[PDB]
Formats: sequence, structure tokens, C-alpha cells
Amino acid sequence: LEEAPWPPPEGAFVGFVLSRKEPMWADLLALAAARGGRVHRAPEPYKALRDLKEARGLLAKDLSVLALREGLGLPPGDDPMLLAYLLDPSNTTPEGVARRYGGEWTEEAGERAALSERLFANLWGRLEGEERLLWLYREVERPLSAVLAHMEATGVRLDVAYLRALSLEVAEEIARLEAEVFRLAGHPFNLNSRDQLERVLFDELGLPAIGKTEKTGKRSTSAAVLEALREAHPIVEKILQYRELTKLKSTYIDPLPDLIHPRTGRLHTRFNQTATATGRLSSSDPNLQNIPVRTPLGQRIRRAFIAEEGWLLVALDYSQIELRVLAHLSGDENLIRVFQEGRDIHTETASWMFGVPREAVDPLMRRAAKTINFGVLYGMSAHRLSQELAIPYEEAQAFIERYFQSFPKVRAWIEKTLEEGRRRGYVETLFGRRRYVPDLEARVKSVREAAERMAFNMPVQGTAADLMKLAMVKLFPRLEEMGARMLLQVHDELVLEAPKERAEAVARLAKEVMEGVYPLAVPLEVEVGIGEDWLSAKE
DNA sequence: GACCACGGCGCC
DNA sequence: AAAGGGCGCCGTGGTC
Ligand SMILES: Nc1ccn([C@H]2CC[C@@H](COP(=O)(O)OP(=O)(O)OP(=O)(O)O)O2)c(=O)n1
Ligand SMILES: [Mg+2]
Ligand SMILES: [Mn+2]
Repeated sequence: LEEAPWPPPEGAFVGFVLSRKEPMWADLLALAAARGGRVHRAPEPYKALRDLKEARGLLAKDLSVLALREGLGLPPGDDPMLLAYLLDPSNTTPEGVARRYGGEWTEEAGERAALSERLFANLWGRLEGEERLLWLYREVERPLSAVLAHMEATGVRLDVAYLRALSLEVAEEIARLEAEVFRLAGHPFNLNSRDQLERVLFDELGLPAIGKTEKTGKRSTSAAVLEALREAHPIVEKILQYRELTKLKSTYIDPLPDLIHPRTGRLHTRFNQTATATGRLSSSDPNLQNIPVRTPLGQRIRRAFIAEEGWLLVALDYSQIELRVLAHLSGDENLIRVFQEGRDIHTETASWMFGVPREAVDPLMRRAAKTINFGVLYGMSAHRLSQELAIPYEEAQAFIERYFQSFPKVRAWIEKTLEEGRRRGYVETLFGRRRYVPDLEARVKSVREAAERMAFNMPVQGTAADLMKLAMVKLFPRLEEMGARMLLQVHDELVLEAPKERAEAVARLAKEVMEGVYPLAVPLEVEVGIGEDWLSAKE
């Protein structure tokens, strides 16, 4: 290009280089911004941030978070990554976008800046006429990048000392199981090694191999596999317990405390805006969208996430979100009436499994019905359902036949979605967010049908993601007026942090904002709870 | 040290 | 395991 003197002109496309991928832990190595025929490089990166008024370019949110870390108000402007992601959800990284639309993602701030300008021109040029994508960009994604920036920079408080002592506790319980797995095995080995375990269970012990692995075709030792052999030998019962514990200790209990930022005393996740194929968000380093909740030990980990002194956590989750979305998208008179009568499909389905009244269904029994109702909905097999519920295959198939018979309009939408998908080559959400499926007309029955399940799942899951995103955009400005913070987003759940005084008012406000974000043919009811910790905030 | 494929699994 | 979908992270085992 051409060397220009810092600062750059108003609205120059910025390019930056970090020491590591986490903006909260990264050192701003280099900083530059591209203008028409100029490069505008910076001498000192941290001082150069003071000159900028807006971050426009590739990964705009990342630099914004780093600036927001240094107490700087540097909002996220245009981001070509957002443009490419809307053009195609496949475009997830700058490395994949640049080579597709003329350019090369490098490690130079100036060349990264230059790319951001030219990539903008191509992508914004290809976004002409796509008013459904433009509306989804200007009114949702582009504002959301600002909200996510404040969320990542804020972070969530974690009870360090609690998890520390909890680690030593789980440790002794792991050694007990491990010692109780060795004796039955007759010898010691690596329980973490599925290879060594496979030999012990199937070659040494007389246990039957029930499943194979995908890539290598080895005898599987998965949970579902061991679940079937839970009475074939007592060692299997203990392995499942060992699996659960080491899983929680190696993923959450141990890593999370060492992820606390020294200057904030909080946990800072990354909300990837262009990572999923359905339009969902993504949480990484650390993943705060997969904090355990199912098991008792998992709930103990959940309580480690607490509010700041004098503050309270406020959790809001859309009740039966995709089922309501499905009711709006399909227009099933029976399904719409279900919610209009204030029914709970998860509760009734759990009432059928355990053979108990709807009132006898506890919060843990109902949750187990989610994977079944959602499973069956998106093409689960009667075989798989039979084994999970420990019921005969004849009883499992009867559920599916009865499940889709309660609502004789959903399948009309499913085939409609697939047919429209085979014609256009892509399925779209309620707002217009499209996903290109290239195997709807595949010749292989496996490849074709697998692409089909991805095809009609995208509009329902994607719509829910769209509604949540739009809700966050409408809700966030209201938070700053009441001194409230937006902490986490869990697909259909929002975790807020408000002062103890107005914590009640925030919950009532946030609930109403989320319920009326986009009125459908079905009411979008939201369950809200206030607690001193995350687990308490959902009870 | 940085990276990779794989099985496995936590959540939504 | 399998005809549920969407993620990220873990240890193992391995390469460079
Ligand atoms: N095993 C699962 C669980 C969830 N989901 C999707 C469906 C909706 C979305 C979030 O829904 P949840 O909050 O997990 O459950 P729900 O349907 O919203 O019901 P509730 O809010 O009462 O738990 O994630 C899924 O596809 N598969
Ligand atoms: Mg939820
Ligand atoms: Mn929900």
C-alpha cells in the first residue's frame, strides 16, 4: 500500500496482532488501520488505542474487549467476519474467509488492516439486495458485537477457595474408585486410556462388545455402551462413576480457578459470534456454556459461580423455547393450543417414563425428558430410544408414532423445509438466516438423511438463536440505566448481575423484554430466578 | 513447545 | 452404538 502517519482518518479499517487468542490475557503487539491507499501504522499500540473512536475490521469485538480492559470506550463497528458469516455460516475464521474472497490472513497488523478494507468491499458488495441479511446485520449482529464485548470484559465472579477444597474432596473419591477398579481387573492400568480399558473389559473380562467406534472401529467404551453392561459386571458401575468424576475435575474443578484474571478477580469467557452453523453463539477459553447441572456434584460446581458483594445473580431461560418456535413455524393448531393451555411437554413426557403424576415429576426427571422430546423430534431411532428408557423396542416406536400424531402439522413443515432446501440449496430461519446444505440431494442414503436432519433443525434452532440475540440487543441498554450487568448467555438463557436493591426490578424488566422481543403465534414465557449463586438463580 | 486425530462427554 | 441437532474441552496417543 502506502505508509501514512498515525493517526488514521475517521472510519479507517483497523488491523491488530495479539500475543494470544484471549483478548483479556493478550498483549497488543501491533496496531494499524487501513484507509484508501494508506497503511496508517502505529508506534506504540497501547497509546494508539486512545486515538481510535471505533473498531472497524476483522475481529472488531476482540480489540474492543482488550480496549475495554484498559478502560477505553472503543465500540465494535463493521466486521467483515459478520458479513461472511451471514452470507454463509461456513465462514467461521478469517483464514477461511480471506482466501475465499480475495486476500490472505497473516500476522501483520497493517496487512490485516488492508484485508479488512478490501474484504469489506467484496462482502458488503455481495450483501446487496439481501435486505433480510442486512436487517439481520444492522439491527442484530452489529449491535450484538458491542453487547458481547461488555460481557467478556465484565466476566463472572468465581468462588476460588470453594473449588480448591472441592478438588481435594473429589480427589479422594476418585482414588477410591480407581483402587476399586484395579482389584476387579486383577491388575492396575490407565483408566483414562480407552484403549487399555477396551482390552480389560472385552479381552480379559468376559464382557460382550456392544458398540464400535466411528473412525477406527474399535470396541467402544462410551457411557451408553457401559450403560448396557451396568449389570454384566460390577466394575462397569464403578467406571461410570470414575468417568463422571474425572470429567468434572479435569475440565472444571481444576482449570477454572487458574483462569481467574488478577486485575478483575473474575472468569472471562469468549463469546464467538461466528462459530456455529445455525447462528448460535459459542463460548470458549473457558467454555461457560457447558457448566454442569445434571448431577449433584455438577450442581456443586454450579454454585461456585457467584455474584459480587452486594450483588445478585439473575437467570432467565425461555421455557420450551424451540417447541414454541416449532409451533410458530409449523402453525400446528394442536401444538399452539398446548402452550395456550399452559402445558409442559417436558413434564408430561417425564410423567410417562417414570409412570408418575405430573406433580410427582422433579426438576431432574423433567430434564431427562428434554433429550427424548428433542431427540424424537429431530429423527431419533426407536432402537436408541428403547435402550435409553430401558423399555422394549415395541414401546419405543409407539412413542414416536404417538409423538408426531399429537401434532399432525409439524411433519408437513419438515418435508416443506427439506423440499425448499433441495430446491434453493439452503434453509433459512424466521428472520432470514440461511444455512447451505450440500447433501440434501446426495446419492448415499446415510449422507443424504444426515444432511436432512441438519436441514430442518437449523430453522427451529436458528430462530431461537435469532430471538435470543435480538432480546439481548433490546435488553442491554436498559441494564446500564439500572446499574445492572449482562454476564452470560447460554443459547436460550441469560445470566444477569444486579445490585441487591434493584435486583428484583431487573428480573421483572428483563423477563418482559425477553417475552415480548418478537411476538409469535405462541407466547414466549420465561422462567426467572434470583440467587446468590448460579444454581440458586435457577431454583 | 506447538500441533493433531480420536474417543468421550459437559451443556444447550 | 444407533437415523436427534448445535457446540468446546478433556486425556490419550502420536507427530514434528
Ligand atoms: N438435549 C437438548 C437440550 C436442548 N436442546 C435445545 C432445545 C432448546 C434449547 C434450550 O432449551 P432448554 O433450556 O435446554 O430446555 P427448554 O426446551 O427451553 O425447556 P426449559 O427451559 O423448561 O428447560 O436447546 C437440544 O437441542 N437438545
Ligand atoms: Mg436453557
Ligand atoms: Mn429454556
